[PDB]
Amino acid sequence: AVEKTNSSSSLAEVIDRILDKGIVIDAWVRVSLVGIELLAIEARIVIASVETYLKYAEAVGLTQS
Amino acid sequence: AVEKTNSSSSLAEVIDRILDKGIVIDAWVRVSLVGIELLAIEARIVIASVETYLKYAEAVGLTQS
Amino acid sequence: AVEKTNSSSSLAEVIDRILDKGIVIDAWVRVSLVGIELLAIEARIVIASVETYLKYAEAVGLTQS
Amino acid sequence: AVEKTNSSSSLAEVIDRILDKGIVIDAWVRVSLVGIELLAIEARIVIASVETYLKYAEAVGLTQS
Repeated sequence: AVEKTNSSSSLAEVIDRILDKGIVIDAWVRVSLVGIELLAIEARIVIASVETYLKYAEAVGLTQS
Repeated sequence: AVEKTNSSSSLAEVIDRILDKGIVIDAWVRVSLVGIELLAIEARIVIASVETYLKYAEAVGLTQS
Repeated sequence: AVEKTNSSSSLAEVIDRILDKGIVIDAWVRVSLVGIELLAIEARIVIASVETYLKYAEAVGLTQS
Repeated sequence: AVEKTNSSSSLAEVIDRILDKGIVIDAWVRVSLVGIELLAIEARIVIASVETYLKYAEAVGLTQS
């Protein structure tokens, strides 16, 4: 272990710091007419650590609770 | 760890400071006639930390509460 | 950390100071005839911190209250 | 922090001093005939700090009061 004057390193630390903080993007569009809706699209993309997905699933009920 | 005269660094800190404070943009348009509406569009885009999305979902009821 | 004679910095601080104070623009037009209206358009665009959107939603009733 | 002989600075302070004092422009036209009106247009544009919009909304009743 030798200290470095620069914070540059390999991609392993970049991947770790990307995964630990978690990434999720939600996109949805709703179209309605005269009060009623005729279509509704909704989706999301998730890339995060495995620990938070258990918590997501138990929030939505997949995990035992 | 060596102190630097300039605050410039890699993109990891930029990504972290972007994600922690949270980003959300809401766009919607409503058109009405003689009192009644014939169409209404509404949507939003969210890019933030995973911690605040649990709070959003429990505010809207997805998370267990 | 080295003091600078000029306040110029990167775009991160500009983005932070833009987002913290909040931005919202409201545009609406109403057309009426002989007392009654035949059309009414209203919309707004919001770009602000995530903290104030919970307060907006609870003011309009989306957040639990 | 170094004192300057001139008050010139970046655009951040200009934006802050523009937003804090608040901007609102109201435009409306009313046309009437033999006592009764046949049309009336009214609109306004607002660009100000988020704090005063809560006060506007509670004045018009949107905010809880």
